[PDB]
Amino acid sequence: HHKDEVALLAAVTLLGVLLQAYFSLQVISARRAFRVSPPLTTGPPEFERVYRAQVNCSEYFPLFLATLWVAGIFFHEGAAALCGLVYLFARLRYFQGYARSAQLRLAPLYASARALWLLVALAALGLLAHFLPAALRAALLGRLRTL
Amino acid sequence: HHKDEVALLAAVTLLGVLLQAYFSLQVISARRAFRVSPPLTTGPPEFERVYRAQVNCSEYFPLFLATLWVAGIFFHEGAAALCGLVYLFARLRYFQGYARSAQLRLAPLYASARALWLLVALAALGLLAHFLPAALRAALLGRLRTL
Amino acid sequence: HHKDEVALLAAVTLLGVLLQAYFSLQVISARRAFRVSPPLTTGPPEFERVYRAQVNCSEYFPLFLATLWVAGIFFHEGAAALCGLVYLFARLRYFQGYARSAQLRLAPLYASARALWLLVALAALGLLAHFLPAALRAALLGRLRTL
Ligand SMILES: CCCCCCSC[C@H](NC(=O)CC[C@H]([NH3+])C(=O)O)C(=O)NCC(=O)O
Ligand SMILES: CCCCCCSC[C@H](NC(=O)CC[C@H]([NH3+])C(=O)O)C(=O)NCC(=O)O
Ligand SMILES: CCCCCCSC[C@H](NC(=O)CC[C@H]([NH3+])C(=O)O)C(=O)NCC(=O)O
Ligand SMILES: CCCCCC/C=C/CCCCCCCC(=O)O
Ligand SMILES: CCCCCC/C=C/CCCCCCCC(=O)O
Ligand SMILES: CCCCCC/C=C/CCCCCCCC(=O)O
Ligand code: NI
Repeated sequence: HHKDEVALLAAVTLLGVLLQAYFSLQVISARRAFRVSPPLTTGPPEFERVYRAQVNCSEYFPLFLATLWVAGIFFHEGAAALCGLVYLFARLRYFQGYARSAQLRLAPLYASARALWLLVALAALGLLAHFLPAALRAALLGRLRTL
Repeated sequence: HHKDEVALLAAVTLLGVLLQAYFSLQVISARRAFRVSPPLTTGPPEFERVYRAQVNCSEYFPLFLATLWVAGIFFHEGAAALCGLVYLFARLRYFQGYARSAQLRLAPLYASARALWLLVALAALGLLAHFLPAALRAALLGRLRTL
Repeated sequence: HHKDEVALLAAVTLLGVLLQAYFSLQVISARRAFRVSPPLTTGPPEFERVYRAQVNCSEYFPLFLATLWVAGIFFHEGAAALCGLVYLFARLRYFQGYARSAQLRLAPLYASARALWLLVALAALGLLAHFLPAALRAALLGRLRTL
């Protein structure tokens, strides 16, 4: 089985799902507190901030998953998982901040982006490591060629 | 190949994609019926309900995929696929209900959430089964130690 | 390792992540240019068009990933990757068009949908190829039976 090579990625993934669920329930709770009934996603500022925090997190969640898995498979499982943990924690802080004030969402936002780009960089390096040698070899061989 | 261990997950996944596509085309059709042109996502209640049904389904679709795959790999492929089928059916009913009335979206919504949490629980149990024995052993060994 | 069987899918995936990130930064830039501060996602038409382009791309991005991977695993890795590249290029053109005018988003939109349905069709054929023979055999055997 290849379960062993991906269990941490799977665990972080599940943690991310749980965190998103948490955000969703928080939005339903703001819908009750500030009396906003579906459909319609406009209301008091505090509701709009909670709603909006949830929407942004939802929009970024697939980016996180894709890169987490690519980085974890092509670069290193543990590093990718760590960045994922930091990312998710950063996102929890983003949601809480935004819920209190637009400005307080900002620090954890930046933290979440650094973690996410790190995941990207690891994904990119891992892919580069996979493709670049064969390509260079093929290029040298074609030059060779001469002969 | 590991295709055999994941083909049902892949089939349910594809079914989910198809269902989302269906939702999208239904939104374009409500855009024509109630005369709402892009951008701008406000209009009559019925349009806002169709739009909103589609948006919620879209937001939950990655949660579904992640857990489906984790549950299917770490717990049991068939069970995970079944829950996925129920989930997707529940989501189809959610979209149809919401399209008719906000209140009629509610029963299939609850059905979709139960299926989704079941997927989560299976994912969680499977991950627990993978990590917990090695951890307990390591802990016992460290205690041993004495000696 | 099975890295070799999926590296192109992973590369296209990473490219898609990068493209989404690009869209996000473009939205932040329209937020500055046309003075729209979070929360609140209403403003001048040009902002609403950029915002909306980003939202639609985000909503379709998981559909793309799912089908890309299924098609790439069950049908053919290279074909799936190609369709993915075309899709993503089409999406870049969609975002740029929409940013200039609602009508100019339309041609690349259609291009993106054709590529996406092609991915779907490849996913479907690959799954059909996997499941249909065993099913037919089982059915013939049950007929046999007689005897
Ligand atoms: C992993 C298990 C998931 C747990 C599901 C609990 S239900 C919560 C879910 N809440 C949300 O999506 C919040 C955001 C949503 N965009 C909204 O505006 O209501 C919902 O169905 N909201 C809208 C609705 O009531 O239809
Ligand atoms: C799996 C194959 C997918 C089939 C694609 C068909 S195109 C439909 C697609 N429709 C939607 O996304 C509906 C919801 C969207 N949020 C909206 O408000 O228009 C679209 O491009 N909508 C907005 C637009 O016209 O740009
Ligand atoms: C792969 C690496 C990703 C790079 C991240 C850069 S930050 C950009 C990000 N921008 C967006 O999401 C744009 C769309 C968003 N829906 C919005 O309305 O602001 C954001 O956090 N927007 C809202 C906010 O400022 O909180
Ligand atoms: C859409 C999100 C991305 C999904 C990608 C996951 C696909 C994984 C398939 C290959 C895994 C093979 C085992 C790992 C090999 C290794 O660690 O080198
Ligand atoms: C982002 C969504 C999650 C993607 C996860 C899929 C990754 C799968 C890689 C490993 C698969 C190896 C074969 C299955 C082994 C088994 O059934 O025990
Ligand atoms: C949610 C997005 C879909 C994730 C699916 C990826 C799962 C891949 C697991 C199996 C991969 C095994 C190696 C490939 C085998 C082959 O090419 O035939
Ligand atoms: Ni293998």
